[PDB]
Amino acid sequence: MSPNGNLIRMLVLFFLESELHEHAAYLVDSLWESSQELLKDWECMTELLLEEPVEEAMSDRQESALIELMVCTIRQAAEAHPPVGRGTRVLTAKERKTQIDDRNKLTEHFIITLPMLLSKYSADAEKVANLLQIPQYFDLEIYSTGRMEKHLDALLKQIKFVVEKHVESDVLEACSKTYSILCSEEYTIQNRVDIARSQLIDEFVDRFNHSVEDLLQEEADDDDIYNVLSTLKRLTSFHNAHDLTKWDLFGNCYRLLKTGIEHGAMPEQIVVQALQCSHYSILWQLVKITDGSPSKEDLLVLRKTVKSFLAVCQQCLSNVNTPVKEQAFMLLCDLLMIFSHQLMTGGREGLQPLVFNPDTGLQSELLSFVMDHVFIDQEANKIEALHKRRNLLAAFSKLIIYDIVDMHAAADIFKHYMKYYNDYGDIIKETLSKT
Ligand SMILES: CCNc1ccc(C)nn1
Repeated sequence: MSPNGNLIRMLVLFFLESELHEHAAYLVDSLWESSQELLKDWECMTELLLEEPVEEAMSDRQESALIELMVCTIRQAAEAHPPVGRGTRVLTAKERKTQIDDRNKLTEHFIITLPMLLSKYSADAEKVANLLQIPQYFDLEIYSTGRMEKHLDALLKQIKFVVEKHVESDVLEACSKTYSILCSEEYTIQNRVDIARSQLIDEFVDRFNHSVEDLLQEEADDDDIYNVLSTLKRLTSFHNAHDLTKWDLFGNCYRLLKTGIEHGAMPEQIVVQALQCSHYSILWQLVKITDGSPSKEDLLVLRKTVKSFLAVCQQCLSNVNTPVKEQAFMLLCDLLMIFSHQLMTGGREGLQPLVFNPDTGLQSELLSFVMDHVFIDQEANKIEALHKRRNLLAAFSKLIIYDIVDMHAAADIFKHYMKYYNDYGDIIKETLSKT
């Protein structure tokens, strides 16, 4: 009760104070043979997190660590295997028996307790996003079984708060994922979640729409700009895993982008999101068209939409802010690959009118960006920034393989930049091989 609360308080301390375990997931996994009993005392943990002290309280760091540790114990119990990175699969009867029993325990528990955790920590983005990893492990059918409808409502109340309080992409994307989870994994609860969601959305589309109108008609306020971005972010995060086509978001994003080119002064993060949102509208419009049995005009209305958006992305290469360019670029290398001739794979030759081949002028800018923004001259930010430029290239590389840009102009740029490996490589190799 408090004997395990002593052991768990000091386990959080051994994690933080010693750099002997860098990743919580690996620490948990290592103790899991010898200390399963302790690590699945979820009541003990939620207690520590929710109670008020007698003496000695928990510090904001140790609170965070406990939550991260907790989530890893929840995962290891649900999945019944070591975390990704320590893997190697077949269970014994008693192991399989334990898996079910644990899954039941944490579900019943966290259904009750996760809304309370979210409530208490509703403004701590790292913490909130870490807690919202939990419902993916739920035995979701228990929302009927325990007559537990009361706490499904409660989680949904708290998710609605979180999305209303926050703009960080980790938190929002955590909320969206959690909705998808709660939706199409049980009919019993589906209709209930569907409503809280499409209300959540409605309240944000109306807010965004008024903000979009506010911004464009106005000289524009720091608020008019806050309002557009803040709402758009929420909707874009969600638009990835949720089909928001019924609200014509593409139209207003398209205006926002058009204003940013025309008059040249749209704030960078509005432009980036406006793009990403538009792209997700386009993917989802496509998906309904593949799976449906679409007409001549259906295709042609999507075509006009796609060509207007490829145009915007191209023009957005010329935006001063390099984040915009990379987004613009990313979407070009996605879309030119998506609406390539591979769109007539799998007996889908109805889709010919949706195919696009990029023009010379465009291809020359898709080459330009690589010389300008993959291949560049000069802590933690740079190992990260590199993997992105890697991705930008790998995304461009796909276009080159299937001859969607000029493969020869590309490899000429690869020549120009690999020069010193081809002029002095052997020499640098054998030198380094004797030291
Ligand atoms: C037209 C409404 N927008 C405004 C005005 C003034 C301030 C400070 N903020 N926002």
